Amino acid sequence: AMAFNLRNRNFLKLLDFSTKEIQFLIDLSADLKKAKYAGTEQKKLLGKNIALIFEKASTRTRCAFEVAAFDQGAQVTYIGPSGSQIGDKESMKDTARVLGRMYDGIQYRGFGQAIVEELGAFAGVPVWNGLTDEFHPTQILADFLTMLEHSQGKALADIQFAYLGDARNNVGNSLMVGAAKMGMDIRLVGPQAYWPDEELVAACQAIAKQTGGKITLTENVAEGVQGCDFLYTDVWRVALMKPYQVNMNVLKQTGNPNVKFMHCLPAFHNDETTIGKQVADKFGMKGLEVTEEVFESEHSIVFDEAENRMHTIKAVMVATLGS
Amino acid sequence: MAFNLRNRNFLKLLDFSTKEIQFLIDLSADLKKAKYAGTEQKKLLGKNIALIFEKASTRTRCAFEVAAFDQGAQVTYIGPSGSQIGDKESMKDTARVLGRMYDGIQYRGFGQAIVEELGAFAGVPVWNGLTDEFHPTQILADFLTMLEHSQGKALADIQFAYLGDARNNVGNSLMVGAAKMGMDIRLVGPQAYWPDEELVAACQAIAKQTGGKITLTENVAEGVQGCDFLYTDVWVEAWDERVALMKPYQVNMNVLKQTGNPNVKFMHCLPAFHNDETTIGKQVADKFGMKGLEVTEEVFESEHSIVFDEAENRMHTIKAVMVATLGS
Amino acid sequence: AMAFNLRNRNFLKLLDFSTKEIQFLIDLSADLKKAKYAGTEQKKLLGKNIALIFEKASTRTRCAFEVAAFDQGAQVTYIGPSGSQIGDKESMKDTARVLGRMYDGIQYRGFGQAIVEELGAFAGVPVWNGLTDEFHPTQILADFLTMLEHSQGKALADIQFAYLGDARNNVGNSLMVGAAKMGMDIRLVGPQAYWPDEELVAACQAIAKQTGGKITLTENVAEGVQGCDFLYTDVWVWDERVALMKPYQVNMNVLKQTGNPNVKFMHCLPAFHNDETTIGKQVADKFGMKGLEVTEEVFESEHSIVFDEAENRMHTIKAVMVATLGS
Ligand SMILES: [Cl-]
Ligand SMILES: [Cl-]
Ligand SMILES: [Cl-]
Ligand SMILES: [Cl-]
Ligand SMILES: [Cl-]
Repeated sequence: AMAFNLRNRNFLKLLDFSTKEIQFLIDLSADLKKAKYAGTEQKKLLGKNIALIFEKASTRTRCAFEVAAFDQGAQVTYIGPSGSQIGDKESMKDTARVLGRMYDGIQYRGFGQAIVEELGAFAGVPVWNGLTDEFHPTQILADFLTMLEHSQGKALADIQFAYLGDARNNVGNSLMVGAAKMGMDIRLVGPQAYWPDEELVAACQAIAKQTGGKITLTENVAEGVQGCDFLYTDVWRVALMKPYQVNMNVLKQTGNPNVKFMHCLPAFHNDETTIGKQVADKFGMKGLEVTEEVFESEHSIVFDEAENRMHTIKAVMVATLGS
Repeated sequence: MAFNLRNRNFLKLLDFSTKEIQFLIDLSADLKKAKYAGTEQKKLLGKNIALIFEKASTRTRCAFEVAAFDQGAQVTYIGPSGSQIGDKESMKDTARVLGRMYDGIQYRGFGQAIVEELGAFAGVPVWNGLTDEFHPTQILADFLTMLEHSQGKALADIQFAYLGDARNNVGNSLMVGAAKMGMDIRLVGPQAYWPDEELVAACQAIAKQTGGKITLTENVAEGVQGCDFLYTDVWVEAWDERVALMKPYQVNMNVLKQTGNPNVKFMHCLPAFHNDETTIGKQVADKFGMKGLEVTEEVFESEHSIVFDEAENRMHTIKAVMVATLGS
Repeated sequence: AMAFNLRNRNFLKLLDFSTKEIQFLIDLSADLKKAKYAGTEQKKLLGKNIALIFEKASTRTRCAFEVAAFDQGAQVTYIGPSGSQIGDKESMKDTARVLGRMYDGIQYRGFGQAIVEELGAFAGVPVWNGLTDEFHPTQILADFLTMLEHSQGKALADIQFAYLGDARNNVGNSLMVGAAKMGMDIRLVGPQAYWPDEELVAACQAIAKQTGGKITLTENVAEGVQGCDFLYTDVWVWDERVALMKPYQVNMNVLKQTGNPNVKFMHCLPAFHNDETTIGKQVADKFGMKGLEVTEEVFESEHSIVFDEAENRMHTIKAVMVATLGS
């Protein structure tokens, strides 16, 4: 069973999982989502206590862990940012061992991947990465569940998508790893200086060879987006990035009437954010990486994607800790 | 009535009919009794609630948490963050995301327009734990408290005075509530600190229909004469002018005597500056030779004071809001 | 199997309890630990709501309270450090009376013992001290359970232990009070300026005289540790303090000076035992040392019981809550 192989695993990065393991998590996320909506959800974390360590705040990721935990019968302790990071006055080795004695599972959101890998080695319970500098694996699981729901029977391995703008960061990295694992066709469309780290690219190309996937890095929007089922962006220099804004024209360049728009959030798409009025003045634009028109269109699936953060985090905890 | 309230927001008392408000108060009394008898039935089992506090209030937060726990719900407390909603992300976007994950949302914060936006976009019940303009949960607690302490009198038969600075959420809400419930309210304070003139006019129109009365006066003796309840709240180097302006409106034993009512009771939303057991309270009182500000220790700790029953009733009335709107 | 109970009592400091009452909290902690591990735990705080007030942050104490409560069926509101300290905008008497109307029990961690005593006088519900300037009673219950688990049939009154370094603080104070109450032999081993408050020492000597306990204060390590079942230390911090405290480092040589093959090492945590912390490494490096109050070799040895001791924070807080609020 992929189920037996996932028990007691940490969830630190998608590089640590096989194609089939990732597909299992996504399929479990879909089952849990269906069960919650039907009122038939079976609690598999009943009596479990979970610690949520946020060295950097993220309300979106925190809420997704909390609600998943509550729904599954667990209780949570939220430990927010504090000015004294782990490793300042107490080693991560020591912190991990103490937390592991008290809690049944631990989430960690913070800085370097090295820190969460250390937590994962010493806690003695499942550790789950809610974001590090290098990777954002729970986001990409949500993104993949969302693509499946909006791609009308197409499997991941059949899907083409482009990520626009600054790809040299956790969400870029993870999207590229995920695409390679699952056999997808991913284009990273942005200035060459902001493509992902070349060593990660090479590792992903090798994975993609095994899966039938494709990774294209390009400065050319028209060629990057052509034929895409999804277009994805994130916040991101302005003069440099402006050509990569997702507007209706980019949508039209895909040549695909069913193209959908994704964004991990939060997004600068208008004047209503405080930055929005500033920059609509400061560079004469209404919205940055995406326009209000695209964000609020029927092409936009950003809020289904946000909701799926909870279902996919729930699957991670249920697969690894669930009883 | 119960069916009318299902899935509604609780944003301000202006959004509710007389009978709905009476229903929420009666429910609060039932839930209080059930809790004390150990017969409380959980109606929020399995529900998840988000508590957004853009400005911290431990009192309101604890009332919401305890009410939720007692009813079988779970809570996520999201406290002040240095970035107010609308900085990195619009309230429209924040609402739509929270609304996908939670079953109910409390908001405590700044302008009424913000909570109204949250209430428009969330798609689940949104409850106002305080905004600049209104504090509706406090006033439900207050009205329950009055009914418990008025010996069979109905709200429509009650007379009360609010002393001091009325130009704020609690004053606004007390005036709306009184009008909706047909009560006789006196706002007693400097004219500059009466409630907004447009709201007053709106409340006069409501009061005309309900049999209520709204009197605004600078005259303490005339304002408090015949009252069943006297209500105040805090007024405040920067505060000297406000203390001198408000000092005539201090609730002391003499004001109680001016009611002519042996049974008069004293209410305060808290926290209160009634002695020198706070840093700010002692400082400012000392600066004027006072002991206690808006109310005296003698009144606050007397048998006439019901402030702690009133504070407790915060929880029972928040519980009723959540049960009526989200309960099943 | 007791004649008394602690129902509706506060837990403010060990001085407030008799020898038998302390023993009962320790025995209950053990039973609760056993039940959790066996999956037979019965929830005695079902339906109870607890407020956790931290004026000063302690993730370790907070997590212990939260897990204990969850395991027992209770729910919790964590009120962290916030810029409004109690007594700023509102008196403690007023805060206490409001919290006591809403919650079934209240933990307080903060500043002076006087504050928590006032809370405990006015709340009308049980109040538990998670740490004040003067006392750390929950830590010492965990320490005593840990000692009993690792001492091979010996009762507290038969145990001898030494606390090394800076004893003039809550943990030193509580260890001394507890040792006195339970009839133990405690040695406080450190520079004389950092022995516990002289009035408390006198009070503890009077208690010890009634229980068969012994309290020894000494600057001499070899004499202080000789025969000890346990060696305990805590962080002592900085140049003047380090030179002063350095002779009291727990290293393998101090373990050897006990003459006891079964000696165990305890530390309330966190500990500066190596260079895997920013603060620990900077300070140790400027002074040429790998670890401060204890060495890596001791801390990671089979003599070290610090992670059992950390786990036992939870079991013992659970006992305090069950005993005083449990239904
Ligand atoms: Cl995120
Ligand atoms: Cl990843
Ligand atoms: Cl209102
Ligand atoms: Cl309030
Ligand atoms: Cl103590």
